Amino acid sequence: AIGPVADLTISNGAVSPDGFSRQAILVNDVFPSPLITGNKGDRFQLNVIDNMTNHTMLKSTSIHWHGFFQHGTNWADGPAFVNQCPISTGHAFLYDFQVPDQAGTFWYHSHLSTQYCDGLRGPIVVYDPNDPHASLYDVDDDSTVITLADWYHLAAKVGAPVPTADATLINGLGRSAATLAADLAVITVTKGKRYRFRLVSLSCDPNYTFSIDGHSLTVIEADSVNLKPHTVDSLQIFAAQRYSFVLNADQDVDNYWIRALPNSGTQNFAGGTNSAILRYDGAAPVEPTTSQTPSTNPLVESALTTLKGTAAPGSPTPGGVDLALNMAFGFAGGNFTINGASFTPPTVPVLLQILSGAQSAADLLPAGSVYSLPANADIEISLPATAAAPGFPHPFHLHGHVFAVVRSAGSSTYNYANPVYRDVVSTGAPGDNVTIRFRTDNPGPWFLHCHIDFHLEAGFAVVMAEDIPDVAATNPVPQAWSDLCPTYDALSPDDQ
Ligand SMILES: *[C@@H]1O[C@H](CO)[C@@H](O[C@@H]2O[C@H](CO)[C@@H](O)[C@H](O)[C@H]2NC(C)=O)[C@H](O)[C@H]1NC(C)=O
Ligand SMILES: *[C@@H]1O[C@H](CO)[C@@H](O[C@@H]2O[C@H](CO)[C@@H](O)[C@H](O)[C@H]2NC(C)=O)[C@H](O)[C@H]1NC(C)=O
Ligand SMILES: [Cu+2]
Ligand SMILES: [Cu+2]
Ligand SMILES: [Cu+2]
Ligand SMILES: [Cu+2]
Repeated sequence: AIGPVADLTISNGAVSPDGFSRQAILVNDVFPSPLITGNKGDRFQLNVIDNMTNHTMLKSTSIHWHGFFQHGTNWADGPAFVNQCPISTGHAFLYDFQVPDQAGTFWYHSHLSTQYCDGLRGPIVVYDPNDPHASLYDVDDDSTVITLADWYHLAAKVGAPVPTADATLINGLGRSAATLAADLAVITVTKGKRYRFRLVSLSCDPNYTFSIDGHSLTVIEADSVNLKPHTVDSLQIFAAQRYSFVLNADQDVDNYWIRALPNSGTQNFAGGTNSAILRYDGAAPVEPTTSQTPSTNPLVESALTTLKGTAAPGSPTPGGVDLALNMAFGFAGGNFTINGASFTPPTVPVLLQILSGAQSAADLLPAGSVYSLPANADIEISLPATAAAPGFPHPFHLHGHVFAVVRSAGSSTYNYANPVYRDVVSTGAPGDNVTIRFRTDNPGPWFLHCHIDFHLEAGFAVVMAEDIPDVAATNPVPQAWSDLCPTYDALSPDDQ
């Protein structure tokens, strides 16, 4: 409902999405943050005007447009101290980029520290006027976007380092243990119509097992990649993932519970927690009293495939690529490690280090955390789960790319012929060996990290410095970008 050219003014104020009042982050004076839309191929010009005054939730900011490749615009990707210095308070900064060849469901969020958990995070839809699945539904609009989010009554830097959520929010509304009469979100449908619901996880931490009483869900898109339609009666969505599903509203006129069970915190639906309302036109304005039936056809990621049936890059055998890397997870001194290194943000953003003459992974900071990738090549990365990295299952995200999930969590098999492609994948439980492949078609430094935001904060990330020799020529930067670091570095600490 705004975009693709729009101002996004960021400020602080009180919100009460679960009927408990707390300070948080507002975007264009609202919470939850507003939906942005455009069409396939559009240029997006989003002018981020930072007016925040609260240092505990951070006065500075930086925005990632999650799922967008940013080819030629690596300076606009978002991550603080990888692709830019943060925008300073009392300043604005224009993200100006295009989205060739992409359409689906995305989202934006702060990518500075754990700031998005304090409320800067909203959905984005990029519509396809020739969507291959358009004929499966009648309604696809602002009222078919469903967000899931975790909410905490203490701020990200006020509560525990890995806190437990006080409420799940669905479209920005939900109940906690103490606010059992708080307003629930309502999603309205008309009997006889078919809906493209675009489900996006804005979570900082928990994954949700999502279902709607009485209704099956036909999944047709995962993380902005078109799928062959695949009907399920429930699905598990990890932080930062998206699915589109068609719901055919062909049940009796009634209210039905929409359920989103987290894997930690309150794990039941007593008093309508973890829930929202699917309301048919004509039904009474009351809560559902429908019953959950056991899921006997849950989404299984290894059973999903792309609409085109695209092979994984490379040849069908392990190590069948130009470069194979394994990421060994661990945890010590309160920090996560990958291959023995913990990510600390460097003071010079990784992109600026490359523009300033850094040539190799060994040159780039932080030391031990940066991997050089060859240009125009195929890559395979395995991310084996281990109890040495507490808080599994960890959902890893690769910026600047979609990847083929050749091996999924909970599966023993490898699929090179027709695997799902996506951009956030659960790395599963000890014994799994989640393995992805992608092509280096996009020069620039790109983050690869756990999307549980509290774990990224604790160092659980690396940077893929893809095609270093071509980064500068491929990504010419605007002078407003070049002015971010001197403005930020001049702040005193209390103004950060
Ligand atoms: C800045 O934001 C923080 C975090 O939201 C606010 O922190 C609150 O601090 C009070 C007073 O100490 C506590 O009782 C609350 O529990 C805190 N809230 C949260 C959500 O953790 C702080 O009040 C904000 N500053 C201003 C001026 O509003
Ligand atoms: C996860 O899979 C990776 C990739 O197959 C395994 O690492 C390979 O292990 C074999 C057997 O030691 C070596 O020959 C290769 O050199 C390794 N490849 C890389 C790129 O390092 C890894 O051992 C698997 N981990 C688990 C727990 O199954
Ligand atoms: Cu993200
Ligand atoms: Cu991302
Ligand atoms: Cu994690
Ligand atoms: Cu990221």
